[PDB]
Amino acid sequence: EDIDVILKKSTILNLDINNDIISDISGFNSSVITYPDAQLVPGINGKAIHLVNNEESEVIVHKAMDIEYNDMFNNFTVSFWLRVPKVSASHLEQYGTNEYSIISSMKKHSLSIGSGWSVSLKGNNLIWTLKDSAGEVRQITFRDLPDKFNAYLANKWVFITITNDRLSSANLYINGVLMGSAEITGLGAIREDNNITLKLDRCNNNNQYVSIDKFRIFCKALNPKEIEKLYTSYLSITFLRDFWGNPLRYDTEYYLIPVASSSKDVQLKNITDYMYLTNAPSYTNGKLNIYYRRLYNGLKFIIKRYTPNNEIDSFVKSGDFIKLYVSYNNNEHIVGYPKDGNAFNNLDRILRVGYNAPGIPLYKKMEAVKLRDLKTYSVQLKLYDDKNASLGLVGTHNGQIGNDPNRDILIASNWYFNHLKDKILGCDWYFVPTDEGWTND
Ligand SMILES: OC[C@H]1O[C@@H](O)[C@H](O)[C@@H](O)[C@H]1O
Repeated sequence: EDIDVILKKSTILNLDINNDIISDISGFNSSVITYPDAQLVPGINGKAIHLVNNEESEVIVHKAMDIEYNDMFNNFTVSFWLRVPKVSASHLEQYGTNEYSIISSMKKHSLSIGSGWSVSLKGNNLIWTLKDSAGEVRQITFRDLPDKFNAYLANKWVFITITNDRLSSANLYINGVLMGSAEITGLGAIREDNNITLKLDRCNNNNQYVSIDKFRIFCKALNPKEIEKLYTSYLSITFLRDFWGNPLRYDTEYYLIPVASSSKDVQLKNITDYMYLTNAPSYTNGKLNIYYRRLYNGLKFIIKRYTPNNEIDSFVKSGDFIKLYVSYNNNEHIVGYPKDGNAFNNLDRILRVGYNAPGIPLYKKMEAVKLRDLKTYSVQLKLYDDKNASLGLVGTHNGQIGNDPNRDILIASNWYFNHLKDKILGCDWYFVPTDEGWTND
């Protein structure tokens, strides 16, 4: 069959946000109740749900009769995009042994004691737990990667999927890749609450928050192929993304980091001069087992709309023509390539910032595109001259200018169009904005 048909046909619950309202679009009409303090924020493909730590911040799903008892004995899969802020080193020391649910089908203020399932967080652990009638429990404890730049519970949108085969195991997938599992034989009936609660439950950190989107339940244990297509079905390729996975926007500051050399920052030699790579400083914590390259150092860039022509959108679409500026000291300096400007061997054109030589054409029309690496939150940039001929993709070239030190210098080159299939490529960029979910320790 199709992966599309069985994904759709096994869907039993599907939360979608339309017209700023949250409802189940599965076909089963489970009623959804949004409390006053459940917030809506930018998501993966539309808006997403945002929960803070108070009793008014919650979204409840009252299961339709027809799907009431679907996970009592049968196989099921839960899927959703998740965004959790990077945990501070102090919060790992304070609340690191504090386990709190964020999504659950279990009861608590009656006397039941939670037969059912739950998605919970505990420091830098993602935990799936299933509990049956007898109080027997099975758990998957996923321990996140220690390098926070590449971790899954460190402020980027990530796609979670947990399948449960009652005859074998429960499997936890992150961005389509199997990352944890537990044998679930020995469990009896799951006799859970009639409501599925999205809420922070028993979290001691008053400032904790999480974002969730596309919460979906399937009536089967999905296989790896189905999971992969499902994951990729949300990655709409028209709207560019920032480093966190949210929509890239015009008129906002972004730090640039080259995807192929993620430990480097971008730096300016000078006004009217060139840009080059530098090593980012990093944070390490042996005791808590966490480390990362620090963010927010090095140049800030702004993307401006190159023309209006009708509808003005605040999001940048692939193919949009733009003007790129370096945002320095409250001033903004255009990035471009002067007519016969310095280049490496008549072909890697050296980019210049705020160049203004009298009488010399300065080419600065760029096109923001998504030409490769779909799952990665990165962007490519193409420069044009005034005959609308391609001057190349923005990348870096190793070399020296005058008597300066050898450096990886920012350039525009048509040479990258011959290598778009490579696994790793020098013309891919991450656009990083400052965010409350990531503060350096
Ligand atoms: O804002 C909407 C966008 O429309 C595109 O046509 C244009 O190339 C962009 O620069 C921007 O204006």
